[PDB]
Amino acid sequence: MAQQSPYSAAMAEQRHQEWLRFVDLLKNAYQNDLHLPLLNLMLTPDEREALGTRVRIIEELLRGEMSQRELKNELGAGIATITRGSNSLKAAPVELRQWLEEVLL
Amino acid sequence: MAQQSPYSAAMAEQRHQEWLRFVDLLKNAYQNDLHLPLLNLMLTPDEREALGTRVRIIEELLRGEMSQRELKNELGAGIATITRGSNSLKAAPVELRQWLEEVLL
Ligand SMILES: N[C@@H](Cc1c[nH]c2ccccc12)C(=O)O
Ligand SMILES: N[C@@H](Cc1c[nH]c2ccccc12)C(=O)O
Repeated sequence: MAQQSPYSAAMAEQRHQEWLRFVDLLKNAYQNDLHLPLLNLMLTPDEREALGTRVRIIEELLRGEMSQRELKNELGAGIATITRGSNSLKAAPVELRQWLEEVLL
Repeated sequence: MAQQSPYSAAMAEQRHQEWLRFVDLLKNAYQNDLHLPLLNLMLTPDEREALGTRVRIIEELLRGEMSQRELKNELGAGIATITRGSNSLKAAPVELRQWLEEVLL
């Protein structure tokens, strides 16, 4: 039920091997301190700049998404911590509660 | 005499640091076996295929340029080796040369 032509299946295998040979070539380049000249040969100046900005875009997305979780958690905890104090205050004995009211001036 | 605006000089430094941060990020990704997913995040499918084909293009250029040097060298050596044999044959003594002609039947 695969339903794929031998031509398309051979091209997909070709692109897969060509991609795997590049990442392996780049890996050995880092191990030989040749990554910088290889990237200058493999990439255009506009593609190198695009990659540099995309890292910053990922950084701003992660920082933006994490900062929205922190305000979501701090606002929720600020409400959850009030309810914990309310329940604990209801459970306190009268001798403590009435003494707190006398220090409630 | 540099004659460059502070705006352009700051942007060139920004692109340089962004590019250096990417290659450093990719280096640590190879050391952490995270290169394959990082490249899938940083590159589009069309850009990954372009890089895979460019490696093959470099391979065919190097193989093509080297094969042209080998035929250039083999044709030149084939001429240089005939002249060496001609000179060495002129320098040979008569007793050898005349004996070679008697085995020249
Ligand atoms: N004894 C309280 C302590 C506490 C938690 N959150 C609070 C907020 C206000 C006052 C007290 C608390 C408790 O177990 O939950
Ligand atoms: N004695 C010859 C050997 C040699 C080199 N090339 C040759 C070609 C043909 C015959 C002999 C040779 C030399 O020193 O050069």
